[PDB]
Amino acid sequence: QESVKEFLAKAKEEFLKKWESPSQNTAQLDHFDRIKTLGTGSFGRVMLVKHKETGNHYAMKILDKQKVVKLKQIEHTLNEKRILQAVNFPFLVKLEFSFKDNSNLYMVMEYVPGGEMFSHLRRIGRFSEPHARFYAAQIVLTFEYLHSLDLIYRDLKPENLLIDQQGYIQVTDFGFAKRVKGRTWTLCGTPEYLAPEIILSKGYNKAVDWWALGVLIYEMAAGYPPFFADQPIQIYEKIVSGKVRFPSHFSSDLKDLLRNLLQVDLTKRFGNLKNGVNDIKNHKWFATTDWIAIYQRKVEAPFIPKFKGPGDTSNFDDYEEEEIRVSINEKCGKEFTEF
Ligand SMILES: CNC(=O)[C@@H](c1ccc(Cl)cc1)N1CCC[C@H]1C(=O)O
Ligand SMILES: CNC(=O)[C@@H](c1ccc(Cl)cc1)N1CCC[C@H]1C(=O)O
Repeated sequence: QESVKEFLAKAKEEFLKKWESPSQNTAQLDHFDRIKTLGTGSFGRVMLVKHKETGNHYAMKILDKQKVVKLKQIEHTLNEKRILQAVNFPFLVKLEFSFKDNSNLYMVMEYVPGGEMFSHLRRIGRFSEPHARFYAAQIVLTFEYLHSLDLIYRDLKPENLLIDQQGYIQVTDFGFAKRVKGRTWTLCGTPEYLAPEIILSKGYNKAVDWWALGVLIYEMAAGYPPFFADQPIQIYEKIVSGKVRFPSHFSSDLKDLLRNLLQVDLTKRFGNLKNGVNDIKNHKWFATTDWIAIYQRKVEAPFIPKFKGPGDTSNFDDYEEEEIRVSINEKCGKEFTEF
């Protein structure tokens, strides 16, 4: 519909203006109080912080420049920040400030206190199909938006989907997102969610996101991912076979959608055909979905996370609390000039 085409054209105009002229250096570390570590990774951490003047809470991603360099994530970290400062969509966590210092890169994101979908899914076991569908619809729209901007997300998994105060998803972690007009080649993503063409070291495209949506929908509705095995090599063999077994409790419509998203041949995969995202949005499994009402956040969510306020960390887990040290000398200044 022309209304959708015009919405996406405007979205792309607005993205490109920020993409071409990225914001930089919009806060500094001593404007915030450190509260709690919300998560950790190979080269950084996410910390709940409070802005000392406004009292607002944020999730501050802190990346150690020297570890970014050593783990070959320079371009990925520059992609992440340049993309996040340029996008704007209801189901993406917003980047509020970014800056760097002698030791670290900082991305100060809105704080979503409801926690990761991962925790909620593991606690309940599996989501009903309507509940999985409510979240899936948000991802479909988010990927429609991102792909229209030539962006591939490349890290869809339940840990990266935060549940907000209204029960809606906010996607976090753009560490593997990239602007790609054709193909790209980097091996990245978590094993259970990788498309076959990534495992096989091919040049791949936005169809890997639609594969990962199939994995996410399966895992939401089953409670476990479709290619589960004990070690990555075994997961990869299952993925490239694409042999999927569906629980008998799945509806026929869900199984049909998943066979088309978990299509090993990327040239036959839903989301990657002539009709693009509309093969997904028009599939029978989504027949009850009001796409506009989802976008406008007018659908009552399947559940509302329990939390006490914008500073509550009870839905995140506990980590050893380590210093945020800032060296007296600048590290890796050249590599991160554009950040
Ligand atoms: C203001 N909203 C729209 O123009 C779109 C929309 C929203 C987001 C995206 Cl990424 C694409 C399209 N509405 C209108 C009709 C279809 C429906 C939809 O959400 O599919
Ligand atoms: C995006 N938010 C997070 O917290 C991320 C994270 C942590 C550190 C960094 Cl540098 C980047 C990303 N992790 C990784 C998977 C689960 C989660 C955690 O540990 O809770």
